[PDB]
Amino acid sequence: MLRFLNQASQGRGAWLLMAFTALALELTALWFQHVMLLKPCVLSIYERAALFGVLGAALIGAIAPKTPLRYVAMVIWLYSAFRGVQLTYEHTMLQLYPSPFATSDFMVRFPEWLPLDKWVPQVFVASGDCAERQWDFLGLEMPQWLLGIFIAYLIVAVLVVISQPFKAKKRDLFGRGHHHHHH
Ligand SMILES: COC1=C(OC)C(=O)C(C/C=C(\C)CCC=C(C)C)=C(C)C1=O
Repeated sequence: MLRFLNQASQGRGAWLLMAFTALALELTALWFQHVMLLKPCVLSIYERAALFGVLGAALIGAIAPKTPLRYVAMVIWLYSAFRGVQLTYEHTMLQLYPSPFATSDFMVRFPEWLPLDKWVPQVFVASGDCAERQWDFLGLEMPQWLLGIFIAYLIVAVLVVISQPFKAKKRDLFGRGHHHHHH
C-alpha cells in the first residue's frame, strides 16, 4: 500500500491534481468577496501567503520528486510545517480568546526591502479588522477548516519525503513464474 503511495506521488498527474485543489479553494474564495463584498484582513493574507507559497512549491517539487530535489522543495514545505502551524494556533487563540483593542491594529506596514508586498499590493494590502467572521461551515470559520487541510498537506510531504526506500528493498516478490510452461 505504502509502496504505491510513493508511485502515485512520483506521478505528475497527481502533482497537478494537488495544484488544482489549492486553486479550487483560493479561487472559490476570491469570488465570495467579489460577491458578498467581503473585506479581507491582515491575517487572511498571511494564510493566503502560506498556501499560495506552498502551491508554488508543489509546482517546483513536481519537477523531479525522484531526485534530491525533495529536500530542495521541502525547504518551503517544512518551513510552513513548524512555522505555519506554530503561527496558526496563535491566530486561533486570539479568535477563541479575543482581548481589548489595546494591542492596537490597523493597516499592515509592508516592508521596505521586500518589494513582494510593495510591488504587489493588489494581493497584500489589508482592509478591515482581523478575526471577523465572514462565513463558516458546519458552524466553523474558514481559518479553522483551512487549518485542517493545512496540516494534511504538511503530513503528505513528511510521508512522501521519508518514503525514501532507503536501501532495504526486495528486488522482487517471491514465487513469480516458477513451474509454468508456455512463456
Ligand atoms: C474576505 O474574503 C476572503 C478573501 O477575500 C477573497 C480571501 O482571500 C481569503 C483567503 C482564502 C483562503 C485562505 C483560501 C480559501 C479557502 C479556504 C478553505 C479558507 C479568505 C479566507 C476570505 O475570507
